[PDB]
Amino acid sequence: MIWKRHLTLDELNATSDNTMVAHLGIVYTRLGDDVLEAEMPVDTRTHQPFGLLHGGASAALAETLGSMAGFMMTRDGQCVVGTELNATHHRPVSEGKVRGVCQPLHLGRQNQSWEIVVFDEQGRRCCTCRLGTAVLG
Amino acid sequence: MIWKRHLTLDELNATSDNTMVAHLGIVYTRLGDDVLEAEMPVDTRTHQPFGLLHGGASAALAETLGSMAGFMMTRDGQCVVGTELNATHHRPVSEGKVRGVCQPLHLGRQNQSWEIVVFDEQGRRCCTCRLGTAVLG
Ligand SMILES: CC(C)(COP(=O)(O)OP(=O)(O)OC[C@H]1O[C@@H](n2cnc3c(N)ncnc32)[C@H](O)[C@@H]1OP(=O)(O)O)[C@@H](O)C(=O)NCCC(=O)NCCSCC(=O)c1ccc(O)cc1O
Ligand SMILES: CC(C)(COP(=O)(O)OP(=O)(O)OC[C@H]1O[C@@H](n2cnc3c(N)ncnc32)[C@H](O)[C@@H]1OP(=O)(O)O)[C@@H](O)C(=O)NCCC(=O)NCCSCC(=O)c1ccc(O)cc1O
Repeated sequence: MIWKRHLTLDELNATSDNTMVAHLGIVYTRLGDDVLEAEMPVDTRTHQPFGLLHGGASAALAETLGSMAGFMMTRDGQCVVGTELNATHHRPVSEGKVRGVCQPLHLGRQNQSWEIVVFDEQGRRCCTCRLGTAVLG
Repeated sequence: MIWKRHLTLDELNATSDNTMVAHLGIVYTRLGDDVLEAEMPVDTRTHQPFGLLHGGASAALAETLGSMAGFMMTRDGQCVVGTELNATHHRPVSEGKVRGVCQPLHLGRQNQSWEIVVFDEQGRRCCTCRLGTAVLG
């Protein structure tokens, strides 16, 4: 696979401890050869004042996924940090939960780029994001 | 002021009820003639696994501010939605609060562009964001 670090879903959902990831109901749901996935609830934790999925929640979901993916691409003595994020909101989400699908675009030695697409519970694309990360040391 | 809607901090902080805005502990601290500002905690609620401020938290604060600012430029009936978000993470923050400052770059009839700068307690710029919005109809 692509990953340098080999971790289980249980282990991934364990780093979440008392952070924003956990705080937002984000759960890592799949780890494939070259893809990381997570789901996140659409309720009062992730709402904006009109009752729709807060665009900021999709963003945070994307930075989470890209960073964790970045982390699993590093050797034992390295850190990975999100440096650059962008996101396009195509469709509102009023109900259910969303799934984020993160895949590599560029896996460099000093920095990387990740794609994260966010789907609603009908598999409809609602948000496209890209995260650039920095590998340190 | 420039806002179509004459609201108050109290009015603004009331909209946060039962949303992601309240969940992240974000509170609007300044409503100026042409500036909106909110503060957000850097604690477990907004941390990432290294005990630093989660980049997605800064993003969520930015989208909150830009959207709220954008609503306040709408005549009754109209709605405002965030469409494009970008964010550059310049500096880590680990404790205290951060402050988001939102100002208009371009106020058009169907499209708006907002700048949100996020500062740490020393007043250093930690994150720069831009939010595109859509007015309808
Ligand atoms: C590391 C850089 C990218 C480059 O550094 P630069 O170009 O040389 O800039 P300078 O070094 O010259 O000065 C900067 C200041 O920073 C300090 N510092 C210094 N060196 C280092 C270092 N090696 N490492 C760290 N800090 C360093 C110094 O105090 C220095 O201050 P000054 O003394 O100069 O006043 C830097 O811009 C940065 O840390 N951005 C923060 C982005 C961020 O936090 N994003 C969100 C969090 S990560 C994603 C996430 O949420 C996530 C992760 C995992 C997961 O599973 C799930 C998740 O969701
Ligand atoms: C409004 C657009 C910008 C126009 O694009 P377009 O040219 O019209 O494209 P289409 O019409 O062809 O798309 C059609 C499909 O999507 C729909 N559709 C369209 N209009 C509506 C509608 N009014 N209602 C429902 N659906 C609509 C239809 O369902 C339709 O279904 P289909 O027929 O396809 O089956 C659009 O890109 C959009 O809504 N993006 C979502 C952004 C977002 O969710 N941001 C995050 C939340 S807001 C910020 C925030 O967090 C925040 C705010 C305030 C605050 O105080 C604090 C805060 O933090």
